[PDB]
Amino acid sequence: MKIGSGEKLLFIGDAITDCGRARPEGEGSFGALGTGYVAYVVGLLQAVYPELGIRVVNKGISGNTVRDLKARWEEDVIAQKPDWVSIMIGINDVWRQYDLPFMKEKHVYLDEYEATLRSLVLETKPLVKGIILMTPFYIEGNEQDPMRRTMDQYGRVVKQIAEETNSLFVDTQAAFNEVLKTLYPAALAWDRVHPSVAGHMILARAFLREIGFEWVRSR
Amino acid sequence: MKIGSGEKLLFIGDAITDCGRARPEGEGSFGALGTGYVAYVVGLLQAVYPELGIRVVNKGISGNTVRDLKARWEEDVIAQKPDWVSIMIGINDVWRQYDLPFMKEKHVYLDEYEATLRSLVLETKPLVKGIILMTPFYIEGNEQDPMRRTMDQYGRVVKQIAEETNSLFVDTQAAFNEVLKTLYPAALAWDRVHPSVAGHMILARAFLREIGFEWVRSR
Amino acid sequence: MKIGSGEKLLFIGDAITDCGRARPEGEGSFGALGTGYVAYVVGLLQAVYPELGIRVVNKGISGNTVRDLKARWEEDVIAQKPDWVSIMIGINDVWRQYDLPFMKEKHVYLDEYEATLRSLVLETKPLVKGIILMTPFYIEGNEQDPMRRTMDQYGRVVKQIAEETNSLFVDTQAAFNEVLKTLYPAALAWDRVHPSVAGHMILARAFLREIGFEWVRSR
Amino acid sequence: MKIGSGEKLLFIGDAITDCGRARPEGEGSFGALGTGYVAYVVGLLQAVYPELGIRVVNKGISGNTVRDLKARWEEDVIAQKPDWVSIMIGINDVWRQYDLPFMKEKHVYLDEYEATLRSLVLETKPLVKGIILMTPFYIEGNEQDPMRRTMDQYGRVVKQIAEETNSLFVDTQAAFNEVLKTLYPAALAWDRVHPSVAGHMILARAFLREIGFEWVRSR
Amino acid sequence: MKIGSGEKLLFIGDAITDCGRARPEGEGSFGALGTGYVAYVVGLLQAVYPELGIRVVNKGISGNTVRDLKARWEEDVIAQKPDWVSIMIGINDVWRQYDLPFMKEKHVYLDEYEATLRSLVLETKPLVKGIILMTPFYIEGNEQDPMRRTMDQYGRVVKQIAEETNSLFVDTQAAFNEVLKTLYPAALAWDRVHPSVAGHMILARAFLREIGFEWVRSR
Amino acid sequence: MKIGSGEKLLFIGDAITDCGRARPEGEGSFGALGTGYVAYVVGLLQAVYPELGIRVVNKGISGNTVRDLKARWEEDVIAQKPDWVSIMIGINDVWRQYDLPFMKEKHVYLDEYEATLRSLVLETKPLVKGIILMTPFYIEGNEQDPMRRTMDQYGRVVKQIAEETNSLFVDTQAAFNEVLKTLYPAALAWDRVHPSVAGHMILARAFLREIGFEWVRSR
Amino acid sequence: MKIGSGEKLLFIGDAITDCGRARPEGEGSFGALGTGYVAYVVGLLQAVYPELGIRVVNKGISGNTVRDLKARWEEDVIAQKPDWVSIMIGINDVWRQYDLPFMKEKHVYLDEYEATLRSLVLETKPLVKGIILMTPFYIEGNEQDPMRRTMDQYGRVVKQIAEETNSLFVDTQAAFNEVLKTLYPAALAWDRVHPSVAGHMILARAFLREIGFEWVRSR
Amino acid sequence: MKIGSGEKLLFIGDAITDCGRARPEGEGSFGALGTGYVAYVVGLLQAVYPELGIRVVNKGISGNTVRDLKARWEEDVIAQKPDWVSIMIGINDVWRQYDLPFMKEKHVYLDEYEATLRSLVLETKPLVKGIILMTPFYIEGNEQDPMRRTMDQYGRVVKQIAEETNSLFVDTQAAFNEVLKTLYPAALAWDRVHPSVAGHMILARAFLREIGFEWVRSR
Repeated sequence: MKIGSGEKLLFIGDAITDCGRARPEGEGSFGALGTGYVAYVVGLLQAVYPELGIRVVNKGISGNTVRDLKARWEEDVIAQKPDWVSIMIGINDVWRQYDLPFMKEKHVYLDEYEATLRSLVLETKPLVKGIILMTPFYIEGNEQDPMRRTMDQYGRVVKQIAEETNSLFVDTQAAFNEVLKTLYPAALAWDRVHPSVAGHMILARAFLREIGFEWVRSR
Repeated sequence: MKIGSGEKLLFIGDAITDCGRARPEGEGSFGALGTGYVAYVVGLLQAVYPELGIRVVNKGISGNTVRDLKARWEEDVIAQKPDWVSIMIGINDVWRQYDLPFMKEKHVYLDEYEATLRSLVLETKPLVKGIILMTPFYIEGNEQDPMRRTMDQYGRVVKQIAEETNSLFVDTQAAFNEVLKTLYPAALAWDRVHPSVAGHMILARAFLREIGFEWVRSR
Repeated sequence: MKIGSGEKLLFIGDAITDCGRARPEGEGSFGALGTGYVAYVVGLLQAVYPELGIRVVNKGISGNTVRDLKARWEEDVIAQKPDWVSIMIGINDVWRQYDLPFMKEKHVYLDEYEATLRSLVLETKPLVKGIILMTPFYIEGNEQDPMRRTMDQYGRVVKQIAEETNSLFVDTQAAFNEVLKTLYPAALAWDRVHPSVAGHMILARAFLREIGFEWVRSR
Repeated sequence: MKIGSGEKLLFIGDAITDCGRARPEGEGSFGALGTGYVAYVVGLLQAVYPELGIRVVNKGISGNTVRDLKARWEEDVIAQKPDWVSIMIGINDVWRQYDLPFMKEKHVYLDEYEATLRSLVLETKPLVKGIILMTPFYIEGNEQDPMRRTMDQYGRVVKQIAEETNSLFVDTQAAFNEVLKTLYPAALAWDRVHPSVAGHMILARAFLREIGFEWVRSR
Repeated sequence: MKIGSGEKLLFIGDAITDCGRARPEGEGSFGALGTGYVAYVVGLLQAVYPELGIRVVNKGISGNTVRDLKARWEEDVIAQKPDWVSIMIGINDVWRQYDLPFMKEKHVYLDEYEATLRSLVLETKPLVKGIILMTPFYIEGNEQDPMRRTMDQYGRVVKQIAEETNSLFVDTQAAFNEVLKTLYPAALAWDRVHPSVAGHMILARAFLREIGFEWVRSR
Repeated sequence: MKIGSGEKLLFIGDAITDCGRARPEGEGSFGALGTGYVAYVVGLLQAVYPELGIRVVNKGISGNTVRDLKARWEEDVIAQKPDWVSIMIGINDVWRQYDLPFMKEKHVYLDEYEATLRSLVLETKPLVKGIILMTPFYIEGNEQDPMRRTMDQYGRVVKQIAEETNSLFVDTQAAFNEVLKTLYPAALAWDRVHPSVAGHMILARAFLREIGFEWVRSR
Repeated sequence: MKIGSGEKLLFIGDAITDCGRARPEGEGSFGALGTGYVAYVVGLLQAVYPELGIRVVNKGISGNTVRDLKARWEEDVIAQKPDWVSIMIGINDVWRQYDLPFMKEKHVYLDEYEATLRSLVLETKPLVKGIILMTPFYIEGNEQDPMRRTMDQYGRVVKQIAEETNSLFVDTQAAFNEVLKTLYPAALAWDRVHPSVAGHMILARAFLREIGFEWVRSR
Repeated sequence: MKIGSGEKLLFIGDAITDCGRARPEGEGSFGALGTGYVAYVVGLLQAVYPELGIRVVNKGISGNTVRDLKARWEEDVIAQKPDWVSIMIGINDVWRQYDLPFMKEKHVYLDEYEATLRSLVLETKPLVKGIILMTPFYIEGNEQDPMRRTMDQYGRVVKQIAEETNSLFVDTQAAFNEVLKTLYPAALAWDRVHPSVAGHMILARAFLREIGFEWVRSR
């Protein structure tokens, strides 16, 4: 398991990460982590590795783009002195291009996205033990749907940043795509973004698998 | 203007027609019509044809399939003694097939849909001046998206029923398709079903055009 | 159509413009525009000219007079860098004279009204592409009702300001007067000011007509 | 003071009488009388005639026409065994004709109104010490405003019924008319019906004057 | 009538004056005056002297003693530039001595009361047209009840201040005492302080009588 | 300790006994007993006699007179099969006479009170181990205050009934009288009826003393 | 995977199973399953076996003992025609004995518990494909804590019933015991019963393991 | 009785002391003291020693540790100029070690606890008349439960501080332990910390006994 005892794991992102977490602190065992994948990861780690003694902080904020992450990075990431930082950002960067196509200042285009995410990862890498970069996703099985096509591009940028910088990488899109071989998007998320428990389990499992979680530990 | 002075026009359907209308009666100038296309239709008819004294009733109920309309048809339609009945149904009949693909009792397949809608029209036709059949719609430009493809099947049946019964006919899908040459669905409805004011306006306008509304009357 | 692609159209006024819009921003497609004529205009433009790509901002504030407009003009109009500004102000300027006749400091009399509205239009004209001046209105068909008589005077001032300055002009009063040939005021607005959907449609149509909107575009 | 010691005085009418009174019973010192003219009458009678021990019941119900009063008359009036009954009805009977001019089943025209009110008086007269008939009113100074003109028609019938049946009589319209020589209606009621404290005071005072209240007793 | 046209009458006091008035402004015809004697006075003046054109402001604050009045006097009285100031203070000054007998810093004893009320009246007298001093009261008919005995003492101080300074004077206690010849306190106020509508009418009438109000104006 | 192990002790009365208890059942450790003297009694019995396993039920209902207790006696008392019944009633029977002196149907005069309370005791006596009769009370030190004077009349009857029936007896008025040598009523209850925690403690203690509670047991 | 395609899996129990599920039906993807282990099970089954089309129903009801399950068994279980039934009951049967040790009618002792649970299994066995019996649990590591000791007694009976009836079997207490080697109970449940997300995950995982879930399928 | 007339007694602590007290002041007879042991102490003192005239202030704050006490000590204790200070702190200092074992900065370990509590007592002792030190507690009868074992250690430190400094001392733990010979913890507190009325009575009695309260004063 990549995460070790006594370490502090900090998740950051948009609504998908927030899921109603306690503001500002985002920390503790009885609801402060919100009700989605971040809480499920913490739950599963505690259920299967109770002894690892990890602290987990949820700094997700509904509505955020990577520009919003940059503006709060000092106080919400650096100042928390985490050991591990998990980032999942891009959904809003992209979605605003499609749901508010004429409010361009709300858009974070690929240049701004790459440059900003790159800069946050580079600044954070030497200060922590590790970084996990999760791709954004869109719950949509047609690669040529325009927003899915853009989201896949943004995930390609996350993947190069995680390779230019050496971070762990979780392709959340590939995790949905597998389920989408069976289910129409609406079965998981009417709006193709905010999913049911099942979607948050897909995310939580995609994360855990990347960090070497075992469902039943061997022995 | 197909609708004559003093006549009663009754809308029925699902949430798109409902839009928070007052239950049970669904009738009045100050909010009982709900906040969507029905209200818009009435508003425009009053703004442009105030002298017509048209009474409008909204019997939409969110969640309904055509099976649900049949169950309340005597009480909600027949007993109201309308002069004109406008039906818009099918969205849920189809949506359940894709969001709850394993709760089949929620689904109304196209055979049942068609016979049931025909039964509503055939019962009602001799009691009214006219019937307006509005197709269901899905705000999705790709004809091959599985739910759009199914929706079009149901809209084709509506069109056939209208032709066969000599009802008026509004192709709501065609109205959306035009706008979807420019806008990505999310700019109109995150969930591809429940739309912005703009979407309700697309509907209202499509209805008004079919009943011979003039934006600036020659009369 | 007077408004062109990529332009930003900013509406300002009192409750009739506000209609519950989102504060402070007043901008976006899913409710931030409020529930009255401003949202209806945006809806109709999107339904019939989806490609025009216009941004619309609602800066209406319930209770305002033109004195209140002046106090927030810098931040709420100039600083938004709009291309088009639509103003509809005067109802409260006048109504306070009649509903609180002894609280004179609440009144904005014709001198203050002309001088202030004039100054806002003159300052704004060189900074934008265009200005739309809408008259205030009172839903009352008797010209000699004292408040209607005063409101018509205030509309005459708006009309000269729009001619001294060259702005588009919408006579909202004349739009109501036509409907009031049929309907008693209470059918549209118990209080002769805050109307039903139908009244907001009268306003929205009066606006659209002035800016050259076509219900069905020719071709 | 027409009302004698130990007697029960029952008010009935629409919202003007109701004013949020406690349902069903409408009786008590600490709020059950509602917050308008009925409460004011009781307050003044207690402040100036505390020894009279007058019991007061408020059976107003907002929305009612005289057709609605007849429907509840046995239960709300007759069964209460009052000594004095005060009726104020007609505002809605008339208002619906102007705000919902095409929902005719809401309207009570003057013929029906008159016979129905006569029926209430004639049934009740032999069971009580007295009846007070208060005219309806419309807070509007122009006699030729269509709704004021209709209202006056109904008030004239009330006055005739009072004369014919030997009931006491309060002309509420005449009380407002006096004040309307100074105030524009809006200063008393935006909607010309539901008034400020001042309007409720105009009513209370008009009632009290008719039952022989003295502001400073010679007794 | 002591109050004249165009004058501004400002009431100040504790809960008995506040009665839920709008904060901070305390001014206007549709609820800002609260629901007790101050609103009733304004209502009766408007009903019987609509032409006097008086402005009325309610600056009452629940919980206040005269020490609290002094701390806000500049902003809430002087800065409002009233023509007439009505003060009714003392209830809490006294009640705290009895309901929280051991929290002495909450008490305003007779020395502090006389000195402070005196100083406010002396400072205000040359800046306004007139001052009305209303005694505090306790709804309790036994002169030897300790709190009633203290309250009567505090009223004696108000009466000398109104004579040392020449102000109008309203003995609210004597107005209650008359009613208390018939009614037990609980019929007017369970807690002997916060009364029913009837109590607020006793107060409103005691005020009006002092300022020369006529119920029916002669002529 | 008169109450034995495993026994059921049932309290009945008005609001003083009720204090927000859970309806209908009024039984449990975590809030169903309400927040006054009953809860305090149970708390102390558990703190000092935990081994007794006493079940306590609270059947107080705010507003009740002894006429109301008789109406629910079979269901609320007899059917519960208690071992001990504690009654406290009379406050309202008397209070209505003074706060609603002209709604006589709310009043229970002393003759009716006495016979009705005797009937409750006489029916219940053979079914239980014991009965505790608590006097009503009025927090008012002057014996000649009309309501205190009446209350004492009713308490004297309670005491006589207890003597005659061999019931236990708690003089709540005597307990208050002692405290009222120091405190003015308002320091315990603004309304002279519903008291602070201290007043509920005065009651609880008076009850406990009568059933032989020891604050520090010799056992 | 013991559960087959198209099958219906029904959970029953107390609050641990309930977790705010939708009443009465307890069925759907978007919240009706509640927010605990049942929801987690469904989420994981959908994330990993989306093609199975398993229908899940949640019939938990907070507060229930096995006596309560028997009372609703025909309606909540039998009439639902499930393929698999999972039962988790006993926590309350035991807890009442310790939190309300003197309200015995709340307690279900082990003899009654065992026969009643056997009756549920024996009735249901011939109607379903399978039964899963989950033990009750108490989050408390000391086997000699009186409530843990009782709980283990009931879990031993569950295990015996499962053996005897050939049901599947989940020892929830053993799953907690493992985690309790590291965590003090409070880190999972202040009250030792209702757990954090982590505790619900411990349960979900224990259930999934017993039905042959694979975290990463070889299929 | 150790507390004397006219003295101010200030209680400080965590939720057990707070119990919903009014913030910031925490002072007065009608609810500001919260609903637990502090209010019960004040009630019993008033019931049995009404003449002592003591003022009581509740400065408890839910969640506090002794580190939190130190941070607010100046404003909430010293600045209130109390005569007597009662402290009960330690529950959270300890509980966080067990319920959030990995959030170490939330823990107040024995060194910090002793040093801080010591310093607050030493600084406060010369400024007041007396100090009461109450041990923290855990409602758990097994001395070897790890949290109970730690809590007893923290109580030993309180006891030495009260002996190093000469303060009164209340062993709240010993008071619970006596009841816990009969009752399982859950009968008093599901979570072993926040108890029922009975638990607050155990605390209130343990306090009162230490300050020499007599249930029935001799004489």
